[PDB]
Amino acid sequence: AMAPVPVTKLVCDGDTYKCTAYLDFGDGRWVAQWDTNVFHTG
Amino acid sequence: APVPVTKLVCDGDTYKCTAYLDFGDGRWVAQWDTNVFHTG
Amino acid sequence: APVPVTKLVCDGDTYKCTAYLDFGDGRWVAQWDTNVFHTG
Ligand SMILES: CC(=O)N[C@@H]1[C@@H](O)[C@H](O[C@@H]2O[C@H](CO)[C@@H](O[C@@H]3O[C@H](CO[C@H]4O[C@H](CO)[C@@H](O)[C@H](O)[C@@H]4O[C@@H]4O[C@H](CO)[C@@H](O)[C@H](O)[C@H]4NC(C)=O)[C@@H](O)[C@H](O)[C@@H]3O)[C@H](O)[C@H]2NC(C)=O)[C@@H](CO[C@@H]2O[C@@H](C)[C@@H](O)[C@@H](O)[C@@H]2O)O[C@H]1N=[N+]=[N-]
Ligand SMILES: CCCCCC(=O)CC(=O)O
Repeated sequence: AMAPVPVTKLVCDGDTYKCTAYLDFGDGRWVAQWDTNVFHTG
Repeated sequence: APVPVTKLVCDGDTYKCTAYLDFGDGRWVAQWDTNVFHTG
Repeated sequence: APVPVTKLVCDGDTYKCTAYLDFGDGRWVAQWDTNVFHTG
């Protein structure tokens, strides 16, 4: 299965509550993006 | 309980990300639904 | 606003992944629900 492609770089955003995974595919501008919780620990 | 992710992949046909875990035989994964799209 | 990840872990007891973020005092995380399982 060649469909799953590596993630080049993972970032997350506490304003939008999303993480964005840049993908090793095509022109470089495809991303995976999902909803996340974000909070300060301790 | 939390274990390191050794590798992360995402799939634009199934719309999932799969994280390979550093645990046991090396064949455990975490997997979640994701959006996938082209930016710009 | 998107910041880098310094460590990525997942947990098969709590069914979450956690990404420690490079921001502020260093204690901020992103955390989301995931499936976890052994393949094979
Ligand atoms: C002999 C031995 O030590 N064996 C080890 C195993 O015990 C261990 O497996 C984990 O074991 C614990 C019990 O000790 C399990 O915890 C229980 O889980 C049940 C079921 O949980 C599901 O359903 C409940 C209620 O409906 C939900 O709240 C849960 O989230 C979960 O449901 C899942 O939720 C996700 C996220 O939303 C969904 O994607 C998913 O589809 C959904 N699944 C289903 C079927 O609905 C719960 O009722 C009990 O109260 C209790 O919490 C735990 O489930 C089980 N984990 C797994 C992944 O099977 C394994 C794995 O070890 C763990 O994961 C590793 C990656 C690592 O992080 C390790 O540190 C963790 O402890 O290891 C065995 N030994 N080995 N190898
Ligand atoms: C922690 C590794 C367990 C590996 C699972 C096996 O199938 C046994 C081996 O070949 O060693």
